[PDB]
Amino acid sequence: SVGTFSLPALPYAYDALEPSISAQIMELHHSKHHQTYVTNLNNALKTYSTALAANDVPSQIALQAAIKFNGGGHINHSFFWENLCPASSPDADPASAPELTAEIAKTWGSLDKFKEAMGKALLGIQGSGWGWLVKEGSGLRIVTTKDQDPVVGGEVPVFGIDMWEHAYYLQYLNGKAAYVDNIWKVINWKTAEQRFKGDREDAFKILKA
Amino acid sequence: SVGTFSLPALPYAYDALEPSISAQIMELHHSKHHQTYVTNLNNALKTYSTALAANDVPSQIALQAAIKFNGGGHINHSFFWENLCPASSPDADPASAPELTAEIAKTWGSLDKFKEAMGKALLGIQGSGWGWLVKEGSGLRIVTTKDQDPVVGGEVPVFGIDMWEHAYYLQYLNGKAAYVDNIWKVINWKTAEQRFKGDREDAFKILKASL
Amino acid sequence: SVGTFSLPALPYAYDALEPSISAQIMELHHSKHHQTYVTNLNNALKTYSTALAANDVPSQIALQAAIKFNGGGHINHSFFWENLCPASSPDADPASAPELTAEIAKTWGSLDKFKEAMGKALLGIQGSGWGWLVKEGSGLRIVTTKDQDPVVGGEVPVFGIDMWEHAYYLQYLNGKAAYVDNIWKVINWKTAEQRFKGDREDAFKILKASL
Amino acid sequence: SVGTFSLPALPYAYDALEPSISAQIMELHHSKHHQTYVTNLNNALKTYSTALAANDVPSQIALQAAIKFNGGGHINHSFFWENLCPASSPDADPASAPELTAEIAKTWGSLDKFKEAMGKALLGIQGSGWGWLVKEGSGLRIVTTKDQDPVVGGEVPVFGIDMWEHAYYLQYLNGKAAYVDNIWKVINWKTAEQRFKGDREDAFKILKA
Ligand SMILES: [Mn+2]
Ligand SMILES: [Mn+2]
Ligand SMILES: [Mn+2]
Ligand SMILES: [Mn+2]
Repeated sequence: SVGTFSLPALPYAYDALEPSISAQIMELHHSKHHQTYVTNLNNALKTYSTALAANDVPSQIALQAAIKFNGGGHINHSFFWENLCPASSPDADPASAPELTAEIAKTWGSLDKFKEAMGKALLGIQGSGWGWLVKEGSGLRIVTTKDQDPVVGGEVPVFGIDMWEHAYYLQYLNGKAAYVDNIWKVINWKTAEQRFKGDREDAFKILKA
Repeated sequence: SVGTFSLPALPYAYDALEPSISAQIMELHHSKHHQTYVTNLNNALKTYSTALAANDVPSQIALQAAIKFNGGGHINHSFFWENLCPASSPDADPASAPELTAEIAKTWGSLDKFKEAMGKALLGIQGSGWGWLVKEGSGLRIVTTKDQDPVVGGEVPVFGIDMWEHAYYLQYLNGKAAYVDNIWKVINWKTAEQRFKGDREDAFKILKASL
Repeated sequence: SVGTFSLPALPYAYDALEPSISAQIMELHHSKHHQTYVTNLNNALKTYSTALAANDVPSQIALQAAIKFNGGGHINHSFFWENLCPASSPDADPASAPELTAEIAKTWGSLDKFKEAMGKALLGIQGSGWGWLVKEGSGLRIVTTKDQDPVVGGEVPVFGIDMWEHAYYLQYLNGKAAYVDNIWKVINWKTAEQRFKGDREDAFKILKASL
Repeated sequence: SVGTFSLPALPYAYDALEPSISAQIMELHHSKHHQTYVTNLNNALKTYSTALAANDVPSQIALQAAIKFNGGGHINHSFFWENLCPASSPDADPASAPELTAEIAKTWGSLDKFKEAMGKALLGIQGSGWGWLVKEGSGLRIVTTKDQDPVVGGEVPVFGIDMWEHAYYLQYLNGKAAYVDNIWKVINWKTAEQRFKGDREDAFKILKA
């Protein structure tokens, strides 16, 4: 059936990411923002089914913005919750991703240099957007996307970090740098390791729900 | 069924727009460039029907560029043939559009002042694109689009001018100014007048000929 | 000398716009966000003076993003403080703009119909951006810009509304609709009336206070 | 002095690239299109000097489009002529670039696979633009730019291919695929080898003229 998406539950409690991410932000980010992206996606898919059947290409093009923005929001946030875990969990330990860290160290020199290069790209985003570590054929790359544009060009997304203001403003105010340093404590490196070992279809299996 | 578009024939012979536009360019623009947009549009639409049925959102988004580029190219060129006619034809006479030219004169002062602003936007396009005169809830307006992006935002397209290099290069070389000055001779004001009094759905009836 | 901008003070106290906009947001928006745009603008302008003197075209192009983002942020926010006033002030009364409201009513039918179209564009902005009412050679128009892109294309900006999340999130959370409905109470119609009768150079005199 | 650029002469004759590129196209591409980019660049730089002195930021932003478009056109075309040579020259032999081809073969598998991946990106450009082989920190990448956007983000440009319609239409008509296959005969691999061995400042030394 067309447009039958639903909001998946979190793999953890709303306060499980504290003190890195407050329980209020996790509640608003998931139950409000992410829910809205899922809802408007279903409506857009149902409206597109009408235009596609009638061969109304002007209406299909006019609907592309709503599908890209809302579909990407559901895609990016579905990835986001999976690659986040409480700091106490062993998944937050970079040692749980031995093959990923080896390629990371070969590319940027070390894990600390990659976190510096990753952090630099996140703080350099002008406006709303995301920062991603992706997998291209042979090596790795740091890429940024604006608003809710997803990584659907062929690359294998390893993990992403939301730099939208709704993700940190209630706790860090304008201090986005403090939000980046603290989010490294809640990065699920086990999820990042698995996605790095699978192909594109494997990473996009989180979309089942 | 989905993606069943075909190339519509021109309203005239390939040499009817000479000396403004050569017969070689008109044939290549129509039989080659426009045909490719029609063909690849059908392919993109058929692949999307699979993705929409399977609820494959990653595949649907990745196809948007192919649909917008090919669908817009088919739309813009389908408009293009309709709003062009030979200079000798009475449809190329601006007197065939009394309500449009009056509204133009109320907006820019006169038709020649409108031709000055329109030509400036066409020559100011950086790269591939189009120039259009549309009708909004405010009046008339000159808008430009990049590559093959169509005017599907709600405005009613009155007439457009293709500024792609494949539309003039074989005859005017890099002299796009000479291509703009001469294309004023073959502007179908009858089509522009008809579109100016109708709505979006009326103007977009030319797309049905492509089935 | 080049890059000598400073943050201009607000025309009121930080709590003068309550209850529409909280005092905490106004202080952060002004003393933190706007200050960063002013500071980083100066840095970008000083680096460009070196590149322009040395005729370093690669370095000049690479700096355009920093100049547009920081310069536009300083421009938009400088406009923002001027066209906002407390709801109790007589400047927030639409009767202080008889020529603007008459032109608005001729365009959208009434002021309330204009408020409906303006609010729709603000809530329809995907990501960070602004909404503006400008004055062209046609009349008035509602335009939106992304991130901190300013309205420097020729139009005369009448008034704008900041739709960045840092402008309302600490008080209205994700409820941007409530932020738009309440901001209508603090719109300085006196500033909008003054800008509506002047030209681009008159409206852009507020930037001189930043020296 | 501000805006004192001039059109550099070609390293070869107008018919030296035949039969790959006709003498008419080389004459129009260089003496007309490229000359226009240089001329409008100088004017834009002189107008910007006025705005920069008066601290007219709105005028500086409004001039960014003319500087990016015209400055990039002079930059891209200055690179283009240098990495082009007659087919008979030994510089058109890929064996004149042993270190570049070794990295090419390590990335895409072989030279023929890179030419296929490069050719695919060139024909996939929607509208006017360029295709480039660039050098990023450790490895190589195929990137495309629209219109006259230059590669000024930090990467080291190795060589580029113009996919603008003014570069091939007078000879290959709409057959851009035939234009891509034939341009491989006139690729100056010696120029590509040197740029790959130097840094960013070395590649942008061609701008001296
Ligand atoms: Mn988010
Ligand atoms: Mn065309
Ligand atoms: Mn703001
Ligand atoms: Mn070129």
